[PDB]
Amino acid sequence: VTKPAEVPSRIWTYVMNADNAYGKGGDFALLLSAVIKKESYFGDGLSGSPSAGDGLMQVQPNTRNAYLSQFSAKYGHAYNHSSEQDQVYMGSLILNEKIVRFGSIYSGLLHYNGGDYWYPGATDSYGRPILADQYANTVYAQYKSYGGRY
Ligand SMILES: CC(=O)N[C@@H]1[C@@H](O)[C@H](O[C@@H]2O[C@H](CO)[C@@H](O)[C@H](O)[C@H]2NC(C)=O)[C@@H](CO)O[C@H]1O
Ligand SMILES: CC(=O)N[C@@H]1[C@@H](O)[C@H](O[C@@H]2O[C@H](CO)[C@@H](O)[C@H](O)[C@H]2NC(C)=O)[C@@H](CO)O[C@H]1O
Repeated sequence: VTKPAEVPSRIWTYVMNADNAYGKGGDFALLLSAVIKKESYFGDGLSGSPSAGDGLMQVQPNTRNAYLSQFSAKYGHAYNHSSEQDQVYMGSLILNEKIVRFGSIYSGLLHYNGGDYWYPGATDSYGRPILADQYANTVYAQYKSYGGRY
């Protein structure tokens, strides 16, 4: 498992630390890279969007709020939204939780993006349509393009 050429150095460190926290041997870091690419384009695709303030993994305010105590338990410090490493840790925690609970990567991605109760036509906290199925397909492909085994 090596860094994909297109993934910026700073991002790779973030996702690799997150991977170490879950004991995933570099593979989760590949999945998180794909997630971050889609969500924020490594931080270059944030401006212009109403969800810009939501950071690298685009975790929505009410979702961040829901997982605050769990984040602190997992990582030993309070979630700091100004920290990019924390943004990645928070996104990783939520994504891991969906994958473990729903039983697969594809489904974890789908429900990461749409919530547990996503249906076609459902909108986000900004009123934008959530295309959770398409999100999952393209992010799963990218994870595989990066060399993801599972
Ligand atoms: C066609 C395509 O891949 N377009 C990308 C946009 O989807 C993308 O926006 C992000 O999309 C996610 C759903 O796929 C949203 O959860 C997320 O909020 C949204 N990010 C922002 C900042 O609005 C943009 C930005 O990364 O990149 C396009 O390539
Ligand atoms: C990564 C991210 O932030 N995804 C968002 C989903 O969490 C989110 O779903 C809603 O999350 C709330 C807090 O966890 C829940 O109270 C609520 O049940 C849940 N809604 C559904 C339909 O599952 C969605 C929609 O708000 O936005 C995503 O971007």
